Amino acid sequence: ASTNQLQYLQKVVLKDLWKHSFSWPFQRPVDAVKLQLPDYYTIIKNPMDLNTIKKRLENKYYAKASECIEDFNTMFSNCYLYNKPGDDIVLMAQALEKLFMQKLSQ
Amino acid sequence: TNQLQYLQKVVLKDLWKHSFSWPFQRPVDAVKLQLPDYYTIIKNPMDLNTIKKRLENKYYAKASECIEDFNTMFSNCYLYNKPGDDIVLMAQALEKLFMQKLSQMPQ
Repeated sequence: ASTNQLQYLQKVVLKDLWKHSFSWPFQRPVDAVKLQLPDYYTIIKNPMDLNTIKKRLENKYYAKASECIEDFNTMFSNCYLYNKPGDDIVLMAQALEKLFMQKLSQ
Repeated sequence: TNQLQYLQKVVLKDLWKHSFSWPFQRPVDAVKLQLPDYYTIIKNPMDLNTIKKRLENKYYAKASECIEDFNTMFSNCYLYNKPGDDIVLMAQALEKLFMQKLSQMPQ
């Protein structure tokens, strides 16, 4: 049905994004204090990192993989909204977004 | 004369659009990246935007001056960093290209 797609995202995509050289600013929750950003959690109403995907797949929380992609994009869009064009964090995102989009197989 | 156009329209054009070229296009902010003693080690920092402006502003008198500015950039990175640091596998993969696109240069 629509659930063969859903473990593709777990066993292929998420695990291919995790071992990417750029995925470490997005692995865990943004530590707003140690990064001198005292607004990230007042600005971002939907904080999303990679470890939280991992667990909603482990937890089988996503019904219909549509719901799951939405969060992958939320993680890149969270980035683009907060930051600005050119920032190094943004070009790291624009290249993860690129590999993620390349995994349009099943 | 002739060659300086080539470095604009071929070498720099192709290097700029590579997947790895972006950490070399603008000055490194070692304050933020937390790189100790960066601009103390690197006497002469180099970015690709500077090679862009120098070719647009026609400051180079000879392609030699330009080619060294490229190598200054690569070598600058090899000095500060380890071999095997991801930034260096990037830098190396570029010089491999830089050298290919140079072996097809006119006279």
